[PDB]
Amino acid sequence: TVAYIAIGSNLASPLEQVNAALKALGDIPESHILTVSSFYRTPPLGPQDQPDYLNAAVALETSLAPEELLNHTQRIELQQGRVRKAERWGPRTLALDIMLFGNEVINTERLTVPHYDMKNRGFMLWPLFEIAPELVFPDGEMLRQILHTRAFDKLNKW
Ligand SMILES: [Cl-]
Repeated sequence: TVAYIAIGSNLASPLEQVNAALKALGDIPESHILTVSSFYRTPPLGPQDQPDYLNAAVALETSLAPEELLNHTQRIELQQGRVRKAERWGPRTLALDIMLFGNEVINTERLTVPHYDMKNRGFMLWPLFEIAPELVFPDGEMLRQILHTRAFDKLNKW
């Protein structure tokens, strides 16, 4: 099954973090990376005196069950990133999100796929569109139609 995974880092110096994350994704058993999007840049949320986000999408071929893949993305998040000590409930430094898992729809305590908000997020949709322009969501909606109708601004490359 092809899983699509979003990578997002908010480190002031995110490159090695993202490259290490890609290495780790490629080390996941029963899986291999099919392709990786370009690296994109998005602005911080709220105050602008914060670091930009580095965003990318990864297509991963896997024979793991969705929850098993989640185990690995969670592990990689723990091993390669951290919480902010002042805002521990907040976002981690490295985020790996399973955007799509084949054509599967999943709604469990641990896992919701497709990612619940991805259709509203250009920073997820554009890198995905670079590596899977013909993608159709499980509900039948076309990625091309979402980007076109909703008129997202494009993202700058990292
Ligand atoms: Cl869907």
